[PDB]
Amino acid sequence: LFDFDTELLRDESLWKACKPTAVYEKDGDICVTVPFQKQLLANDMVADTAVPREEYTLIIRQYNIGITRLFLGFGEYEILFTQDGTKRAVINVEEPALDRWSELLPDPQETLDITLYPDGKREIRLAAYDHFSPPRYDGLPIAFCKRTGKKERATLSFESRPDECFAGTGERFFKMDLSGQTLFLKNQDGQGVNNRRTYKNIPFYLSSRMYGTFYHTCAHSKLSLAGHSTRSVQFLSDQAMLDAFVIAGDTMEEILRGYRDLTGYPSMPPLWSFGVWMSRMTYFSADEVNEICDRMRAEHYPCDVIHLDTGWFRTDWLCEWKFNEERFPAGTIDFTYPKATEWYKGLLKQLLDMGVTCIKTDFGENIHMDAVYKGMKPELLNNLYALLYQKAAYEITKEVTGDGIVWARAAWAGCQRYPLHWGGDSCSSWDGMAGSLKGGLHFGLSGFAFWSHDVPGFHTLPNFMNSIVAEDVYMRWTQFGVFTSHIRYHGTNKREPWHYPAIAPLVKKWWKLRYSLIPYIIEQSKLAVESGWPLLQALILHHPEDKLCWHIDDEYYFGNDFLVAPVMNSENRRDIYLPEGQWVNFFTGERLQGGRWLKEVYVPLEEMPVYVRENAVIPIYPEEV
Repeated sequence: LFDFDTELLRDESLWKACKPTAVYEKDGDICVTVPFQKQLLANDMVADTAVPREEYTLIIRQYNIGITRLFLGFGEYEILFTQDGTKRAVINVEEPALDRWSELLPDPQETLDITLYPDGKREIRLAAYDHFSPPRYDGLPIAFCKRTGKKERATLSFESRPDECFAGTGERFFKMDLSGQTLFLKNQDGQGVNNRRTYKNIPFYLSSRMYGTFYHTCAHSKLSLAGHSTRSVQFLSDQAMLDAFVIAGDTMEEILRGYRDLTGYPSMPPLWSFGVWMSRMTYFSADEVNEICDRMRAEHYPCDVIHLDTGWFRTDWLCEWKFNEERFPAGTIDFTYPKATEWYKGLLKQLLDMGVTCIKTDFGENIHMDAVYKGMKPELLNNLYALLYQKAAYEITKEVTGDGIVWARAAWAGCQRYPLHWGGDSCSSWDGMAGSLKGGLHFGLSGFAFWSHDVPGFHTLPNFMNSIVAEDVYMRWTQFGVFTSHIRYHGTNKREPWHYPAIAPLVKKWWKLRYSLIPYIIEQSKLAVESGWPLLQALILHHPEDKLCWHIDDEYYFGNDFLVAPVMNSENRRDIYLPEGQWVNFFTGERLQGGRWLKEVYVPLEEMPVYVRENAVIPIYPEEV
């Protein structure tokens, strides 16, 4: 992960952390440890003694709600008791003796051993002994690198057990458990929803040992979640600055709730945002949209939003507000330039004055890395950009609208303040459906509340723009879509129901359901905006002590009372795991026993597997609209 070598003739060196040469407080009741960091002799791995060792201060800060902030500015930036003790950490009193009968191998170098007990009952400690013989280290608890005198690539590592499982890190399109994945925490255009290119990175993971870690960074980063070492969660930042928040909890919702405490809570999206969104890449004419609008109503298709994409300008994908020749209704922007921000806020201001109520803040995963911005260096602004980017259009939108709403595709830590964020460009296939769902689940487990996805998948295969969607996929995504925070029909080709007969009747009945459930969605979200919960919730948020659930990415909770296990098949059959509970089918009130498997269940095309708890009480609008 520390990398390094090409072909191993670069001015670069690694500086390992050692036993603290002093520990003290504070003076803010924040203990500060000064560990020596000595260079190693250029891989791998012996100590280089021609060069002295460099001390830096590890200041540790405890917080009112079971959070422990590890910090180490290096240069550059800026037993343990809780006045109640309640211990919170233990730096190691060494003397690791011993016995001795050789010989072949020398004593290992000294390492920085610390354990952390945020809630006084956790047990997350630094990977201070992840090595073989002294020449072979597959993990470093703390360490950094120099590149031609320039300091960089600081690394923090924790220990993990064999059976530990992880989640979060943003909208990661992989399975429930990420326990061999080394992640490039670096936002990218995914160009699909089934690979490692990731639209929304977040320096945050959850653990089955029931803690979280927020890495307060916005530099390009690596996060091996037991990927390289089978014993280590390893973080890497290019920045040479460690600021790690360690969040304990007794429920997963506690941990997420504290994450929000640190980085902001989501606002409540407006009521109109919860109705269905029709869209396409792209409409052009006004009469084009008018005909569609007028007919959904005529046909009684309960729809709330029409979106206008890459084609309401003079020329399609050529943005410039302006707004085409339909009459009535290159360079990156420097959001570190508190002026250009008012200018971009200026552009949105015209559009908002007209009647538009939301803005699609597409892109922002990449920036012109070969430019000079009026603030941070490109290598730092890039990931933070989705925050600044979406903050501006959110802020301005609220100033005019009175509503904080943004439709955003990129994200970083802090972007959960500004609802909402959609699943990207998924493939209209069962792989995009399942891949997309993975995304929303890790996204809900990364401090967000409101997540969406293009229905039914963004693009068809093969032939991005000209293939057929397949009613099969359509209907089963529409279902999945209804039971998600936001529902939006969008993509490369016609999305309107009347283009998919024989399903179009049902699609209409399934839009009528969406409106019959708006109240329930609102009440759950009104609770979400105030807590660590998401609308789309992995089963571990309710069942963290059930091992199966840490491996289910095909089922989920919608709100607090709804279990969703979607059919992502053409064969129209699937298996469903009911977790602990007395369960009731939402469409066929069938009392389902317990915490067991429903095997080879046939689901008709008209129906999705949906369950409520025996009892429960779920709002609904009993009248069409």
